[PDB]
Amino acid sequence: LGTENLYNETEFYAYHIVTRKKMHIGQMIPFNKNQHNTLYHFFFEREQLNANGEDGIQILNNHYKNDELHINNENAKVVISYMDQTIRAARETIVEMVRLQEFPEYPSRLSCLYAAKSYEDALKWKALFDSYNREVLQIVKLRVIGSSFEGDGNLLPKEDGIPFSQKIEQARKYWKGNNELPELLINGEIEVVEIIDDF
Amino acid sequence: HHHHSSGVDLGTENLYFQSAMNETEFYAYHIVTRKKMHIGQMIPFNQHNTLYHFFFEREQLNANGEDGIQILNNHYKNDELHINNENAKVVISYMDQTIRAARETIVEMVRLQEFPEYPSRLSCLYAAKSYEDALKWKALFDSYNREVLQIVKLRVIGSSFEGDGNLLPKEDGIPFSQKIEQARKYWKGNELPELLINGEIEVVEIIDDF
Repeated sequence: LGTENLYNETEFYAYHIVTRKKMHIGQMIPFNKNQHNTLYHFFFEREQLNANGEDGIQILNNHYKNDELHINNENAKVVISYMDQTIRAARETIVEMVRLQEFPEYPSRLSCLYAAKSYEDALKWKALFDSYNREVLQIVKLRVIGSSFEGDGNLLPKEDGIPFSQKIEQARKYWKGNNELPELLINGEIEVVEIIDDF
Repeated sequence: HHHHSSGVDLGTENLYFQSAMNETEFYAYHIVTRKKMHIGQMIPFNQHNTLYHFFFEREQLNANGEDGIQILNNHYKNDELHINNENAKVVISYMDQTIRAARETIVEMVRLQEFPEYPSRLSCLYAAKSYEDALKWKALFDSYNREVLQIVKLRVIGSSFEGDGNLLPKEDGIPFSQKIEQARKYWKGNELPELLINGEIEVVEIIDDF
């Protein structure tokens, strides 16, 4: 009392497959202050341009003439890559917008670590990475003080050209939840408490 | 989050005690292009607007029922993308609408993040601050071959935001993170203002029938 600053986050374990760089026990991974993740940098920050510094939109409009669109080589490559990146960025933007509207309590897919609910689940995820030839360095146990969301990636909007309003319905179903094999979103303060296996 | 309850409401045992301190009442000016309005007409704003419908709901497919993305992918072969006629028109209109929908989605997301109090561009009505401003918007509409049927005076009970549209993300292919920065500038944004208005809207005067 007579005081000024007088004034949701739980403690739990999760399992994480390391691919990028090896983690050590006691390592902190902060997603408590809206830090951007690798997924954000990849779909929101990077871009591809042709040799003249033009992006997909610029190239498409430069070439649309006589109601015909004839693009080749690097120009076609830049247009397609631009479309693939942007539809994927739109996906994350729509999903994030839906979370802010109706599910503000869950971690953002743009500001979280991706993990599994159990070791068994981590092993199943590992089996999928392997069948895809995705290098796995470790499987690690994390202690979290923050929040999580168990999601079904299958429920996310697709990389198709359907109307945004239909993509919004899909994001809504994603956030409502499934069952299958969950992708856990986690945020807050994350500590590596154990290296289960070091491949 | 927390909100202040009025002393007057304490002790009552009703559930819906919402409402007032945040309402404004003001006049605005509106360019009518869709259908003529009349004196004393009321408009309601949890509702999507025409911009949401045209950018988010509407779509154009080819004769085979394919959207712009499917057409793009199924024509990208051995380093060539050769599209003709209706297929080309569909891809172009798809890209056109989609970069606009993306702009509106990014701007809405940022509004939700930082300015949740302002009206949404996806449900609001658009207005001019003064009759003088409405006239300049009108000349702009005439230049771009979109006929204005009326300039009407509105009385609003609700809220508004005075925005500078030049600050919105553009219809170009820059990275979304840069479009997000632009959306922040927009919502902060100190020209010829475009007012966003929501709440209870009433036509109190038809200044111009054209």
